Amino acid sequence: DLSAASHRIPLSDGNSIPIIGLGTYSEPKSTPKGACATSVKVAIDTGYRHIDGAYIYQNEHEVGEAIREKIAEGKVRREDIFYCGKLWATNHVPEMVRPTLERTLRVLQLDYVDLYIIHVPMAFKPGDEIYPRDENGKWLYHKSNLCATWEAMEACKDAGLVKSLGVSNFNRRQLELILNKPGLKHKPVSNQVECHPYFTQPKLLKFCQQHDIVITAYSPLGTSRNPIWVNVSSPPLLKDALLNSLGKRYNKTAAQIVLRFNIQRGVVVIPKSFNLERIKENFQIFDFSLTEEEMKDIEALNKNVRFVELLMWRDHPEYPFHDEY
Ligand SMILES: NC(=O)c1ccc[n+]([C@@H]2O[C@H](COP(=O)([O-])OP(=O)(O)OC[C@H]3O[C@@H](n4cnc5c(N)ncnc54)[C@H](OP(=O)(O)O)[C@@H]3O)[C@@H](O)[C@H]2O)c1
Ligand SMILES: C[C@]12CCC(=O)C[C@H]1CC[C@@H]1[C@@H]2CC[C@]2(C)[C@@H](O)CC[C@@H]12
Ligand SMILES: [Cl-]
Repeated sequence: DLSAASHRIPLSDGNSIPIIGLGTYSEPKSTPKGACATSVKVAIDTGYRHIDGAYIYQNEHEVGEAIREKIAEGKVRREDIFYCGKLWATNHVPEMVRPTLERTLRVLQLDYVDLYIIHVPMAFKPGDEIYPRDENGKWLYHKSNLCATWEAMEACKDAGLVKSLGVSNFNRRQLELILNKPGLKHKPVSNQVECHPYFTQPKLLKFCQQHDIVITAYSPLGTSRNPIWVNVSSPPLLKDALLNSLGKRYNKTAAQIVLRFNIQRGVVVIPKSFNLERIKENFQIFDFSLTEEEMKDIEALNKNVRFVELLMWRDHPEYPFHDEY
């Protein structure tokens, strides 16, 4: 059972993961310096013990600053904090995996990360640009070799630089490539994908559960709805009539309802907020439960439409979203 003080759930490698974490992606341009550090500190003060981040979010040094400050003052021990980092598309070449993880460790100034995941199954041209596009606009797709990339990840765990290994934005067959790998040492313990009531991931969740893989729900609140990259065709998730009606019943916000929905069914949620009140609000989800009837009803909101389509990359051979799941 889950509580504010104790809400870690088992991973297949004997480790465990806090079922709620703080997401840390924020638009580099429109975000004040220090905002991420401040939020991570508030989150830890609030009770979060899981932070989701990525070097390419450009604020990993702020995440590290915050975690180390809280450890230094004795708010938490290192082992009490769960940090997930991500290997980006430009860094899939096996020889680059360990140096890329080591960079993140040096940025955080920590000895290990709790979880390290392949960010997308698509490889891009290695280089100083995380989004490689030629003069004419065309994205530069390096050939993907997921099993080889995974082998390089496994070696990182063998070296003790990371406790658990996972993936993100992987479809069922991409998960199969790895699960069926000849001589596999460490299976993925987690797949981080878009998940929330408008895109509930019914099949992928069942598939993962059968293979003892935990789903981490990114954009669990339906995203910030930034037009530049979000599919704003769907109505804003938080304005949903049913989610709002249930909020009233429990004296909770729509956001609190949607978070409770996913964690109640064993899905890890990583809502992002850099706002003091909302950081606290998102954590207050252990003092009520939804009925099965309500869960069913929230499930039924599924639109099978993604806020996060990444269409500009739909031409890459490993684009994950062509398949049904
Ligand atoms: N693996 C991947 O490919 C991938 C992709 C996307 C995201 N992620 C991860 O998942 C994290 C969360 O997903 P996300 O950032 O895209 O979107 P999200 O967590 O679903 O929602 C973020 C938006 O909701 C607002 N918000 C937060 N709490 C709220 C509340 N209680 N009421 C109303 N609004 C609220 C935030 O604004 P404020 O900050 O002002 O509160 C922000 O604009 C990301 O930060 C990142 O760590 C991973
Ligand atoms: C979706 C997403 C995917 C990759 C990531 O980690 C961040 C996220 C939000 C920012 C997006 C990016 C894909 C590429 C862009 C759409 C860039 O072209 C401008 C903003 C970028
Ligand atoms: Cl990276």
